[PDB]
Amino acid sequence: KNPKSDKFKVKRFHHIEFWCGDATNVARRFSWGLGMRFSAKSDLSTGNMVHASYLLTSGDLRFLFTAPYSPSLSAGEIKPTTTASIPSFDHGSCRSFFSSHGLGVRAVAIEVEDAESAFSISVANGAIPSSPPIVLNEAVTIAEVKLYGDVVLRYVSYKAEFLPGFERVEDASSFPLDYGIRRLDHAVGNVPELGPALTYVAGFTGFHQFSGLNSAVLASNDEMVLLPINEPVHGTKRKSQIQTYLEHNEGAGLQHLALMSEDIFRTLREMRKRSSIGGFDFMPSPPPTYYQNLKKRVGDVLSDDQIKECEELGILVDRDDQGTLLQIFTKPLGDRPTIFIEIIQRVGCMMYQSGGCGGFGKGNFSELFKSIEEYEK
Amino acid sequence: KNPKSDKFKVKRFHHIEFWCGDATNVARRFSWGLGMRFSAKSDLSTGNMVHASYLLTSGDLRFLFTAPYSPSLSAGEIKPTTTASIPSFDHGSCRSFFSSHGLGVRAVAIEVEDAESAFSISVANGAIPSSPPIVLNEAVTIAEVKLYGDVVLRYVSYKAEFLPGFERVEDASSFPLDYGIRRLDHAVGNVPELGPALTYVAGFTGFHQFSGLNSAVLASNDEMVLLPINEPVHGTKRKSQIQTYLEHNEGAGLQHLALMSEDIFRTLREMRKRSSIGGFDFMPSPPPTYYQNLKKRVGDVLSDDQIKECEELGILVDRDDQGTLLQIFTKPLGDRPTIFIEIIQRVGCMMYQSGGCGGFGKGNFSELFKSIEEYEK
Ligand SMILES: CC(C)=CCN1C(=O)CSc2ccc(C(=O)C3=C(O)CCCC3=O)cc21
Ligand SMILES: CC(C)=CCN1C(=O)CSc2ccc(C(=O)C3=C(O)CCCC3=O)cc21
Ligand SMILES: [Co+2]
Ligand SMILES: [Co+2]
Repeated sequence: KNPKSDKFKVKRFHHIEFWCGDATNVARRFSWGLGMRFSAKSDLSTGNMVHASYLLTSGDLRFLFTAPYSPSLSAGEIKPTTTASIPSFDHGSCRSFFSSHGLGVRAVAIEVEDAESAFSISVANGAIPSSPPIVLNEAVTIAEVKLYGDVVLRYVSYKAEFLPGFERVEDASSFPLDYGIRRLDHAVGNVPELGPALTYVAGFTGFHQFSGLNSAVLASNDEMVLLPINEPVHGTKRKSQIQTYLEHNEGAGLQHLALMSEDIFRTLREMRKRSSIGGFDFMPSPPPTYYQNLKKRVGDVLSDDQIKECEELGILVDRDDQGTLLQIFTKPLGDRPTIFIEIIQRVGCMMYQSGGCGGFGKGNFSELFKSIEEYEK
Repeated sequence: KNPKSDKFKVKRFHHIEFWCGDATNVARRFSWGLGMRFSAKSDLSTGNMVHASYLLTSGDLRFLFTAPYSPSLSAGEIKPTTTASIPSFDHGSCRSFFSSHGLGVRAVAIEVEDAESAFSISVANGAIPSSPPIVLNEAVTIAEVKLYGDVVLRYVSYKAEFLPGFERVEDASSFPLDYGIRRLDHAVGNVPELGPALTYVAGFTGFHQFSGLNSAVLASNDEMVLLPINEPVHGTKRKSQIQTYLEHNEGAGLQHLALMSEDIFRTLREMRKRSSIGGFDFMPSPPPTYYQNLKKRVGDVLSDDQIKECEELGILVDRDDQGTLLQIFTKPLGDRPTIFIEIIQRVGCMMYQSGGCGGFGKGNFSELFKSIEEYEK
């Protein structure tokens, strides 16, 4: 049952904004390691005395990296006169956020028909306001509400590139890197209690519901905005990875971004080539027993040679009644064992492909326990 | 005149420690962009609950990158029980430092015969103490005094790899990157007033003295520890780049690290190939007039083909009475227009090569003004 109960018209994931200590170095690392392109900037060179913000792009995926300058550069300004390109920015909030959680996602940003209506409707249905609707250069409206922890859901709407006050970087400083990543598939939040977190977000949005954790997934009408949310399952054998997150993150926050790749084989080859020269490390591979068993589960979908490629790259494979999902997980993206990244590609549900085709991999919890189980042998 | 008036036995530059928001991402960026090797770590995986520290190595050059974890991980510890591998570390100091100056150098570290004697003698000659002498695992003594701003001069001495509590990373996570950089040549500080800064550092060390600034250089007995210090020259046409530093840095701090390369041509080729894919940008090239004139200044030293290579890479060339210096400068290393890096190679003063052979490039201020001067033409 898809009740399509959204309370305002949501379109797509628009961007993810990281709050940094130093935006430059995270942006350069992420660019090289994910093959994302340096496409826009707002900083000193464009007259922003408040924050440094650098946008990376791959396909439809937009990663924004932001850090505060010294307040002494903008102590004279007031909000009416600000040189900030992003009006919700605040030195104190950014410094507090970062020193509390370390590097991670401040904003999950979705495009909507009308940011102002979306904010108003959201607040009227219980959303905590974070930044009111502000209109940028008669062209873009942006507003923010609290999602979970210090992560805000940012609404973005356009009259008719990224934001006013941002510049395009010309092709010379912009190396056309591309490892095949094309859009944001879903963003996952870790929370102390699932129940209330769900009730809060589905309450103001209208989104419907799509070892060591329970998890539910909230989705927009066409199910292209997918927001899973985890809670820890306490008391079990191995410590819950969700609780580990909450302890190292200092509370709730975004756990991982799933990035869709048009060719997860090329993406993972390119990313793995670069792991140890500035890129991202991947999580430990599953035992070969997992790939032996892959023929039984997915034989009618991937050839032996394709499945062979999966085991070279450590790619995981799940499937449900509608479709089949390929996935792999990076090790943490920075100092703390908190936020990480998933690479996914989905096979099926063709009509365009329906969002979430094949699920999110919960079968792979089971397939991995049993995987080692025989591997031990 | 070299009075060799050091007050304690100094050996070599030992390492440079960056204080980060996120040590991982700076360390990965610096590794790829400078071709430095991931050689040691102290962090959660080695039982440090206090800070994350990652050591990069190229030749004798050691870059250390450190960031604080959440205090909630070590709130139970006290200094006697600390899991920190670096005893001078302090969450509050690191967070304060970084939120004040942004990414930059916390510690210029030199090896000495006896860190404790060096600290004691230094304090008795006016040094401000920052961290007392602490002995690590009956093997290493480390102590810190204030150098300028929030930059400390760290003394390091060994009974007989980097530090106790650090692990070597095994060759698999350690890609043997190498672009030819071999040791730290000098570290330069920007200060509001040169006079008092000089008097303070030469006072406690015994080091002797070797447009828009005045600058003097302090040096150890064998002149292998070189510590230049700049002050702004106010009132001139173009704004002083030193004052710009002080305003964006929130006061005094380290301006640049000069890294000696055994083959500055290979280094700069490798670095430039990577500028726009995660590496470092370089400062604007000088006009060809500069390279036309190079034959007149340095014709008896570099061939036409070698000089040709210089103009491909934007390498600058200076020389004094003793030797000849090749140099180039990176754009800032992070968000703020503060700290940058110089690549140098020195020709001459062979006896081993004497430190500082050929100077530091002050002639190149003159050669560049006159360079454009005709270039404009
Ligand atoms: C990297 C770490 C520490 C854990 C991640 N992880 C694995 O390591 C191997 S199995 C695995 C299977 C699925 C997922 C996943 O993406 C998902 C959730 O689990 C909740 C529902 C929504 C959702 O998106 C993550 C997995
Ligand atoms: C990148 C920026 C903004 C300025 C740097 N710079 C140039 O840009 C071109 S000329 C130039 C020549 C020499 C030096 C230098 O290294 C030096 C000092 O100046 C003081 C004495 C000690 C010392 O080490 C730096 C230069
Ligand atoms: Co997922
Ligand atoms: Co220099």
